[PDB]
Amino acid sequence: GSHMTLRIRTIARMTGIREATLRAWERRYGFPRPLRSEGNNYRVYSREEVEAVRRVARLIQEEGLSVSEAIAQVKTEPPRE
Repeated sequence: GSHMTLRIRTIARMTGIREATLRAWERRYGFPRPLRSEGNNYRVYSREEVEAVRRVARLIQEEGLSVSEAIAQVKTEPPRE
């Protein structure tokens, strides 16, 4: 009982071009935050990270500042279903 967790490989798959930004963020801020599980070369992630990330990534196609902006935004405005 709980949602399917996937890897940055899946999050990147959305357009590929994000992977340069996803791997950057790993050292640039830590978003999406790797869930505390198995995987060394690969990290695990939920749909709640993907929701924000998939937004941030498309937001980056509008200006790119959304790297720091939409991260700092989702840090101050966390998700709630």
